[PDB]
Amino acid sequence: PEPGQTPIRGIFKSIAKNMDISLEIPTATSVRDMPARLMFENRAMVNDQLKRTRGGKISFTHIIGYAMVKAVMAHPDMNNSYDVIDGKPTLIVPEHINLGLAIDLPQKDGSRALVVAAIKETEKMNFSEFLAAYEDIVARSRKGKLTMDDYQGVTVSLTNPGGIGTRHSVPRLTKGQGTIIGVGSMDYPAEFQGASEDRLAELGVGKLVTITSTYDHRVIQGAVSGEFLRTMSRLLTDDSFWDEIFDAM
Amino acid sequence: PEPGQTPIRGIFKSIAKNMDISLEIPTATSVRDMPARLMFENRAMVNDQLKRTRGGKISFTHIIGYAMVKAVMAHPDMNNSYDVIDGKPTLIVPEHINLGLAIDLPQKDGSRALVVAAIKETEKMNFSEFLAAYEDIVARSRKGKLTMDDYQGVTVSLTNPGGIGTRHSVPRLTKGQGTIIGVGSMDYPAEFQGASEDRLAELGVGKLVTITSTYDHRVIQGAVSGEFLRTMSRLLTDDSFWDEIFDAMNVPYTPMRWAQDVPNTGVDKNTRVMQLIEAYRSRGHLIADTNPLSWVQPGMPVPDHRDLDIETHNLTIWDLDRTFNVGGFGGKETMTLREVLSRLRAAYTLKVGSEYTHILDRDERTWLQDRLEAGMPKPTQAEQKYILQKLNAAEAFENFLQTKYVGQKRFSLEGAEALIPLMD
Ligand SMILES: CC(C)(COP(=O)(O)OP(=O)(O)OC[C@H]1O[C@@H](n2cnc3c(N)ncnc32)[C@H](O)[C@@H]1OP(=O)(O)O)[C@@H](O)C(=O)NCCC(=O)NCCSC(=O)CCC(=O)O
Ligand SMILES: CC(C)(COP(=O)(O)OP(=O)(O)OC[C@H]1O[C@@H](n2cnc3c(N)ncnc32)[C@H](O)[C@@H]1OP(=O)(O)O)[C@@H](O)C(=O)NCCC(=O)NCCSC(=O)CCC(=O)O
Repeated sequence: PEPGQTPIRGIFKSIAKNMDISLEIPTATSVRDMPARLMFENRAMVNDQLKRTRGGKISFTHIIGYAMVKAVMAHPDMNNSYDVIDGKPTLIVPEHINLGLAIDLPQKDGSRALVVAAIKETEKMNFSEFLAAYEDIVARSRKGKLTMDDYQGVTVSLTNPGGIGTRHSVPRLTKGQGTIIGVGSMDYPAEFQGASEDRLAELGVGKLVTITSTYDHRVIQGAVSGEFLRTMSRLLTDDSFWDEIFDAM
Repeated sequence: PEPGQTPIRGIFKSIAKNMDISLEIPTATSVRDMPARLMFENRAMVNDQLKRTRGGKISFTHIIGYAMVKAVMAHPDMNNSYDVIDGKPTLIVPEHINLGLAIDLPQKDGSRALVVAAIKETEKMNFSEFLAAYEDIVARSRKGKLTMDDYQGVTVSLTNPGGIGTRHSVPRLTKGQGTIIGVGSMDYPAEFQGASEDRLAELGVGKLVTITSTYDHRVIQGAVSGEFLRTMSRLLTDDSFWDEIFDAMNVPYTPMRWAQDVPNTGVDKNTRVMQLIEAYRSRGHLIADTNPLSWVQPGMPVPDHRDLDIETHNLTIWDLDRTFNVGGFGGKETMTLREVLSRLRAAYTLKVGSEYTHILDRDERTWLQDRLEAGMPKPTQAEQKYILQKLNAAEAFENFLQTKYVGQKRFSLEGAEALIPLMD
């Protein structure tokens, strides 16, 4: 690359500014690893049904995203944020659960940028509605028909560095939000990446997913964040949770 | 310890100040666990070559350090830093990749301090150059002859808390840098630390290393950091990466190849092992270190010697520690594949290459086989000195004629002086 000093401008300047503002948020992180076997099996069944129907195709982020929404409803404290109004610390309780998706956008110029588009009012959706709303945001982001309203009102964020193969991450929390959830790689642990399928199948080793919760510690306690991740882990292996998805699809 | 309040001064004061400055950097961390089996195997081979050469000894930090440099070249964004020039946010793109090593220095006073010494211009080095530059910095740091220039110009840092046994860490990023890479413990997971080697070998559990990337989020995106770690993971198990290192360190054997364990189905592995033994006894000479020159004649057809690779016999690295019946090979009924390979290589691929399996008489073949596999007996010092005298006489005679009769044909033996001790 060509050395030298180039001023930061455009979307990148706004990103840099927001990261500087985020320094004023005291954050803590909870990390939990969850079995992913049942997620692999049941997603395959759903995709098989969609194939015969000639519909679409769900991803792991759809399932985890929906499970996350359910877990926030079970633990509403995770949706709260902090602010200083009139010079007093205030606990903001949002009216809806607006799920922010971290969407990586490799631009045609060459550089890549990350944006957080909101899926609004997720607390009043089923899986079918959630999937439609999810795909709408993603579809528009690629073609680049996102309005300013799409970027506003985010109450909780979801990021998926696990696609690249990152085991887990400790992301930054943006101002005006309570927590951000990171989804790690859904793969065998590194110590099993050389083992044969026969030996793994014999022993009964399953794939895992690591989920992180980075939250504002001024308004969210560590126990609440822990219980939130526990709920998510339970949902992903719950009969009722998967029955709901199967009925919807 | 003695209670009280003591002002911080010296190097410790500068460290404390720098850590306070680092609070203004919004950092995020990516964590990735990588298989370390191939790193253990191939490092052993390199160190074995250095032992015979009587050279040095490479470490895991050398390999990971070099792989990290390669990964930064593949992802240059990781080398960029942030600064405010004239009151405007600026993206600084450095001209070189200066790798900072976190060196722990237990001082003679009693206290220990950490310093970050720079290896400069790593983007224009091979492994040999990198290793030399690495060792130079480390050597000088211990004796304490580091100049001020060594501490300046760091663009990216590498820290290794894994030596102590820390699984992974979330370190702090210093101002003027884009990212810092942390290397965790290269060991079995805690859940396997009580398991027997037999059960681990049977299942095919490998050691892992956890690498972290802590980066300035203002200039480096999470996707870039993720892809950086992915590249590092690929390099550490890449054939090309290890071929480059082997060539630099002059290792004659083919590196062990990353491959999945194979089931003991069809042809038994005991069969395969004894086929490997016959392969080496028959064709081991094809890869023997018999040529004094590193020379291959262009236009001479290179024979195929795939029969000497364990892959050809449907064996893998995961079979190395498994025991097989070798039917009296090496005067033992049972042996590990590792030991079988060691004995075969020692007998057939070192300085003596033998062709005897073509001999039809079994007593002849056995006589030769027993002596070749027993190996050369260690000569006495008197015998060694006698060999030197003969070598000296051979060379000195040739050199004397060259001096006294420069323009006279003699057909010198120079380059083949070992003929004289051979005939003797
Ligand atoms: C909009 C989304 C979220 C949509 O993604 P989706 O998962 O729905 O689809 P996709 O990525 O196209 O999926 C492609 C394939 O990857 C698989 N896949 C997806 N997530 C996975 C995971 N965690 N583990 C394993 N496999 C995964 C899918 O099943 C699919 O497999 P099949 O082909 O079999 O279907 C996309 O843009 C995305 O993935 N963005 C990544 C977010 C990102 O870049 N974040 C920056 C990190 S910022 C951060 O965390 C800071 C800290 C740090 O990490 O450093
Ligand atoms: C200059 C270096 C880096 C050179 O180290 P090298 O690895 O080249 O050699 P060495 O340490 O002498 O190696 C001794 C033995 O340990 C092994 N070894 C080295 N690193 C290893 C690892 N990650 N896992 C397992 N084994 C390891 C070597 O193979 C070798 O085994 P053999 O004998 O079989 O060859 C040295 O000073 C060092 O190791 N420093 C430690 C770095 C440090 O203190 N960082 C501060 C953490 S600050 C930080 O991270 C903040 C966050 C936090 O951790 O809390």
